[PDB]
Amino acid sequence: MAQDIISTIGDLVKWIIDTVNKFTKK
Repeated sequence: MAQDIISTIGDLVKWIIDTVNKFTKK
């Protein structure tokens, strides 16, 4: 799961931005 594990961390990095971006969606 080298790829997946490495993909998971970055996924979270992007997901974090997606969260902040959607945080001030209102």
